[PDB]
Amino acid sequence: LENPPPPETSNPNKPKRQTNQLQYLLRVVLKTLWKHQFAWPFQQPVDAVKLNLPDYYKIIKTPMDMGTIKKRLENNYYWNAQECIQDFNTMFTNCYIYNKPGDDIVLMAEALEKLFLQKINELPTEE
Ligand SMILES: CCS(=O)(=O)Nc1cc(-c2cn(C)c3c(=O)[nH]ccc23)cc2c1ccn2C(C)(c1ccccn1)c1ccccn1
Repeated sequence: LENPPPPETSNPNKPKRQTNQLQYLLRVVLKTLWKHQFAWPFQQPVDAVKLNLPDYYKIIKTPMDMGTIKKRLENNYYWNAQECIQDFNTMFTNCYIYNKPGDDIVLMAEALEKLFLQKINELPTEE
């Protein structure tokens, strides 16, 4: 099985804006998670071909990863902060669907999710 193409990260047919919360999502939230020890498996799409995971995209139909999220932020793909937060939540939940509770990769995702929720509790004031 091939890998799927990565999620779209630019779309010139969508209106674009910078906002306090989107800037925070890139410069604080994504930045903090990216530098975490456990971030590395989540910095690019799951490369099922490389990892020999023939069953991954058989069940994960909304793949998401922080590299995609970073690119989306950098390309002003998101209008609302919730659209970005939803992508982080999808990334975590994919991990909790494919892998058994308590597995290494799940424990990595849970640590990142705890940190993510902490930083989301500090989102700046909306315009
Ligand atoms: C940067 C993304 S990548 O695809 O190129 N590299 C890796 C990704 C992933 C990966 C990411 N996600 C979200 C999952 C998941 O949900 N289940 C299983 C594997 C993975 C794991 C990668 C690796 C590399 C080694 N590995 C490991 C060593 C791995 C896992 C499975 C098969 C082969 N190698 C790995 C790393 C951490 C914890 C456990 N295993």
